[PDB]
Amino acid sequence: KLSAVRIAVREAPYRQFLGRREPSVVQFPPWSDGKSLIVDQNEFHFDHAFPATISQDEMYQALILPLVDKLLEGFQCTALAYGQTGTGKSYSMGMTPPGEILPEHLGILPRALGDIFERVTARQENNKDAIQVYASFIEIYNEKPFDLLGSTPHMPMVAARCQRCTCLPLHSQADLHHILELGTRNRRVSSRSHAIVTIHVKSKTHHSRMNIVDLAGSEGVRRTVNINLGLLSINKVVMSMAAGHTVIPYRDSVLTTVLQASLTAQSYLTFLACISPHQCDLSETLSTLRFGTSAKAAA
Ligand SMILES: Nc1ncnc2c1ncn2[C@@H]1O[C@H](COP(=O)(O)OP(=O)(O)NP(=O)(O)O)[C@@H](O)[C@H]1O
Ligand SMILES: [Mg+2]
Repeated sequence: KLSAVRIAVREAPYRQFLGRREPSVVQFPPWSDGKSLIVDQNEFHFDHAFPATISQDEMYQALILPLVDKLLEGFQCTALAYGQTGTGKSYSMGMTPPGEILPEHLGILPRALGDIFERVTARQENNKDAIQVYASFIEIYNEKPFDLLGSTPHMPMVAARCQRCTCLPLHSQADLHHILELGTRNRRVSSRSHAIVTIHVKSKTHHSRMNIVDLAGSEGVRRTVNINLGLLSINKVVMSMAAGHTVIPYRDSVLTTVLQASLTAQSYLTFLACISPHQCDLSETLSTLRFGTSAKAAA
């Protein structure tokens, strides 16, 4: 069983057009209490309903900071962003080289690394068992994993090598930029792909990890088990290992295969659904909000 599965939704900013910025199709009622949102007369209830006005910092301290504590205690954690293309999934997870953006725009990734490094260094006040931080960067393109940090980022990995990909040591949270830069210049991107940057925290006898998952939004237009294979697999997993058991379908997809060591008992899984405020994307927003409902239900 998974220690906890949380669902969060973040409304994308409304792009003004010729100075005019129309109202969002997404609504947050006075009783939302930071957990519910109304769309198309449908009110969805989640653990976190963030309006486009929320800042990176506020979204991080509420949604991720908690997980950092769990990671340092030794638990496996995973934060996954999914949703329609252009809704700020990449922006929110912080997949772009930090030194290239402004502080108030930094995403989860660098913010989490700052807290991890701060608390780990906080253990120097009482220098005890040595600790080491690592980072791995994996890309998924056409149901095939690619180690963007190795010397063969062009060669598709195997089911075994996946949980063995290269882990580069991090002495300072500032080493992040390097890792992200190298990975970007090694990725394949069909022309759309998923990314997984895992922050590893290891001791002489323990290995905990925090997976930052940045799913790509579908490419093109859709016709007027019908979405991301990975998404379906995670729910199928959570549900499976959530009553009986006995063979968890980690092999149903590369995503659940790569995150197999994290999608275990007492681990943590958090979804961050990104939706568009535009009306022309209603069909997409509802589909995205409904999956999250399924995910929640899977318990
Ligand atoms: N809250 C925000 N504040 C300021 N800019 C934002 C915000 N959210 C989204 N953007 C901008 O919107 C653009 C797209 O963000 P992005 O994360 O790449 O969408 P995306 O979901 O990753 N697209 P895709 O990879 O095809 O699914 C970038 O310029 C972001 O900086
Ligand atoms: Mg992206």
